[PDB]
Amino acid sequence: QFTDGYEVKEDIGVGSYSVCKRCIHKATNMEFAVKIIDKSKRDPTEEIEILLRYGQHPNIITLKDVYDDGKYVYVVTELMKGGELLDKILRQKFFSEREASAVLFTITKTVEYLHAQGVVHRDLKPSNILYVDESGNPESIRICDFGFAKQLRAENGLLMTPCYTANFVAPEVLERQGYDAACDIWSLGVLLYTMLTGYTPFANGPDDTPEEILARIGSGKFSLSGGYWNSVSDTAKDLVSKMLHVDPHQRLTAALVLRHPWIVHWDQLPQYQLNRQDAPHLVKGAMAATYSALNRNQ
Ligand code: NA
Repeated sequence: QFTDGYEVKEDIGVGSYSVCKRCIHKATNMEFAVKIIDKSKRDPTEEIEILLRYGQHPNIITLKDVYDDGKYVYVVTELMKGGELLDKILRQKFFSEREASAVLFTITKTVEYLHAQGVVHRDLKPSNILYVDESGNPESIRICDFGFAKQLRAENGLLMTPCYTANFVAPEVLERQGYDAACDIWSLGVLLYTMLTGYTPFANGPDDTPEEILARIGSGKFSLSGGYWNSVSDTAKDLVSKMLHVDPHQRLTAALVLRHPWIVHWDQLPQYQLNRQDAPHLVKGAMAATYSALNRNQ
């Protein structure tokens, strides 16, 4: 009985595992998104649990309804109408470090909360951070698509947070949770770098080979000086270097990013425009190439 309350409209996004469509609440004429998941192909219980427990967060996509007809699950959420966050920011010619810091603060505050509750996102690419409307304010930011996110839990299925470790979680579930959390922050590093300069740290466009992108990621070195960098803060370059650190053990935590002086002293940052490349569509293909390179063993 999804269709008794909602009218289905057009596809927002399709793949081999789930389909996303716009829908209308028949009673109110309010627009929503529905993610329809094939239960035979994939088990959405973890995703739905995560959105129920944590989607009241102001910057996590909010769940509005769930239906299951045995075969499909239908996950109804608020419809993002402001587009992808990085794409809109790359198309604003007068964007400033002060605005970029407010944006990273709002997103990293949300990830700090999720990590502190034992959730890792595991797919935190720019294309999953959207604006819900066009107000342009950090309040309208939403982290989306929790379809690869995992709740930390014990061998006997008990939910755990990383503060209470007095119940047996296997060390290989624990170690992989520390890797997965550090990859959440590395992705916010890839987001910051691109917002500050208008290009991606490890890929120049969609036709970069996966091997040369992974070779750059393994080098643990990237430019933080040059045309688009020369006028940017040292404190911003520091943050970026420490978010993109090649060893996850030395990479910053969300907690440590929020204590960084580039986030803490936002009022000491430039309000004038950054100096950036203007190629948002090329960055979309470079971003897709990068995550394609990393996820090839998925
Ligand atoms: Na929310």
